[PDB]
Amino acid sequence: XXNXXYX
Amino acid sequence: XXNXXYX
Ligand SMILES: *[C@@H]1O[C@H](CO)[C@@H](O)[C@H](O)[C@H]1O[C@@H]1O[C@@H](C)[C@H](O)[C@@H](O)[C@H]1O
Ligand SMILES: *[C@@H]1O[C@H](CO)[C@@H](O)[C@H](O)[C@H]1O[C@@H]1O[C@@H](C)[C@H](O)[C@@H](O)[C@H]1O
Ligand SMILES: *[C@H]1C[C@](C)(N)[C@@H](O)[C@H](C)O1
Ligand SMILES: *[C@H]1C[C@](C)(N)[C@@H](O)[C@H](C)O1
Repeated sequence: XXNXXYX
Repeated sequence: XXNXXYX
């Protein structure tokens, strides 16, 4: 909820 | 590249 990724 | 972030 306000960070990025991709997981 | 090919990863994401944000730093
Ligand atoms: C992710 O955030 C970046 C930087 O602000 C933005 O340029 C991208 O368009 C954004 O990606 C989209 O939204 C995310 C949630 C989806 O997983 C991705 O596939 C893309 O639609
Ligand atoms: C990824 O994030 C950068 C940096 O902020 C932004 O300038 C790019 O436009 C962003 O890439 C897009 O969104 C991702 C999720 C897609 O895989 C990529 O093809 C591109 O559309
Ligand atoms: C985001 C990019 C990635 C780490 N290369 C991919 O494996 C993941 C599913 O999406
Ligand atoms: C990506 C999002 C973030 C972690 N909130 C921000 O601090 C960074 C500069 O960009």
